[PDB]
Amino acid sequence: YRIQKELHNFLNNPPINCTLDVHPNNIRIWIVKYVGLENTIYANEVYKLKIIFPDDYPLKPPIVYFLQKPPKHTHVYSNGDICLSLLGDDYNPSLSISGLVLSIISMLS
Repeated sequence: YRIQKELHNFLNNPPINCTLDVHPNNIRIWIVKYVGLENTIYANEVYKLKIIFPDDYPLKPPIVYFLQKPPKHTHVYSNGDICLSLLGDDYNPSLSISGLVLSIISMLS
């Protein structure tokens, strides 16, 4: 139910330079494509973010990581995992997925 609300929000208000795909056989998995913003070190490079909604979503945060190859960044591990407080300790269950992705893009930029 909350996933459908987020889907509307994301499609209607997608983060800058992002487009959405969803898994055809799993309503709980999204793949976000980000094209690196001009005037940042990732300009024109394509990165893909996998988003998994756990069974306890939204009280439990979505799991979010970059597909291979991930952007080279201090807060992105070789396996694409992301070190970001909003996804962990500072998670608020009212966070929109669109805003989560925009915060990642901000972190990268």
